[PDB]
Amino acid sequence: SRKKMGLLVMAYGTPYKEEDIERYYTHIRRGRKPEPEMLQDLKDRYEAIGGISPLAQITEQQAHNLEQHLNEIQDEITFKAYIGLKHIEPFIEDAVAEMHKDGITEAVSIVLAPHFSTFSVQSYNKRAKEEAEKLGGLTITSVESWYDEPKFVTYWVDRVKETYASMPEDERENAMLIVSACSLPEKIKEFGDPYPDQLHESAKLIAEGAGVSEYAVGWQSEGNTPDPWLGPDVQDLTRDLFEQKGYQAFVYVPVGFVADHLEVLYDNDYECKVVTDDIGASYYRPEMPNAKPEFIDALATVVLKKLGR
Repeated sequence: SRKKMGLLVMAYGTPYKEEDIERYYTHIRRGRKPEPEMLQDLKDRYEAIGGISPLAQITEQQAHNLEQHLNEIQDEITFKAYIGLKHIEPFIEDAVAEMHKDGITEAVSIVLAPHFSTFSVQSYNKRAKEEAEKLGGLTITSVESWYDEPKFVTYWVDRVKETYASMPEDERENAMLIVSACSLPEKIKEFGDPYPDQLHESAKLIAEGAGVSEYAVGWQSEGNTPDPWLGPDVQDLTRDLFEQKGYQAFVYVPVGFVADHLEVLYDNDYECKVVTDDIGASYYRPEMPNAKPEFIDALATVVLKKLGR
């Protein structure tokens, strides 16, 4: 009695083992293979954050718990998850072709990044649909943004509340909340990309929910191209904020990310930590959503809402 639907879960992608780093970054660098020194630096970074293998496992866990959870909370549809990545197989095109081969005719997609952007989400979505259209007999409704889903906001609000609650009294009264997302070229402003505004909206929502009056918006993990990227970078923001008001503790909420990947374990837990340690403030960075039940339910709701259910 259930209708069969494909669940297309897309993400940036992560290497599966150390030997994948080269091709992973070459693909990210659009064909430019990292020099030996960079390659070694990269390996060291991954090793320092606890190894690579756990990383890719997270996306897989998220896709499968989501699939099982959606299949459990409603009884009209039976979902089958398919992972489509941007920088490593299984690629988006691959995930779609396989859905087509398994007989899927109807699908719903969602990108494992809460804020819409012309650079990523729109691109992932456009590519998934074009492949489908190329194969035929398969349609896809795509979620474009979900940073505003209440369950998702509540997840970060409560993690923030716990973090501040755990702080000493003097730290609780002199802390700064830095909410961030992956940086992108400023040029996206040319198309009226709402990415920046959406991140600011995420920050306002989480801070308001958590009762935090002092907070700021920053960006991190930008790439390296001649064209200016969205700023300020979380590193400069932290030091700048400290130099002007002397906060004793910084709370980092990389709302743009959904799992324990390199951008959070290193770019936050290491790079921002270097700065807070340097200035003498306390470093705090709440648990990322990953595959926790609360997160999965929020995503399930996002998908069901998209389908009018």
